[PDB]
Amino acid sequence: DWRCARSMHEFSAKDIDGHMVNLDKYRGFVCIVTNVASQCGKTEVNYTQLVDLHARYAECGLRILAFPCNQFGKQEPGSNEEIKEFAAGYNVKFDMFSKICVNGDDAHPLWKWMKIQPGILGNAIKWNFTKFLIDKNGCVVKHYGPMEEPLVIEKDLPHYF
Ligand SMILES: *CC(=O)NCc1cccs1
Repeated sequence: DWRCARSMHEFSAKDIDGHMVNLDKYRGFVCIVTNVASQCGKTEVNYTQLVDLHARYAECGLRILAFPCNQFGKQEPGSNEEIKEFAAGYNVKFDMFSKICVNGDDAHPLWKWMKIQPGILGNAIKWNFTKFLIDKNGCVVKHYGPMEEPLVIEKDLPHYF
């Protein structure tokens, strides 16, 4: 199963409108995969800067996959519809997915896989707005914790475009 995967492209997820998406559609694209929340203290900085990154690098093949998750201080308590409306107010044009879990046996297998990409202890997602940078082949090449503002990622992007 997911432990054996070598690429994000092997997985699928429900977009925020409810339709299944084969993530192999991102082959050739450089992706930021992040878990988002609407009522976190860092909601405003992350949404705005992810929208800014997307506005400036999407034409180059930057893509952003945002997975809502209510596991961190219960700061994504709303429905998939309320979340999609919330993101529209920040002018989000990147890809929103249906709410998931990122930690636990019920976690989306994509997230189970990303968390073990190069010890067994301590890989749990720690708060809202963890960011994984995925290369064009679907490999995890960097992890930025919830303290890293998305614009920190900008200087690493050239190495993978
Ligand atoms: C936006 C864009 O595509 N710029 C040219 C590229 C340089 C490296 C990969 S794409």
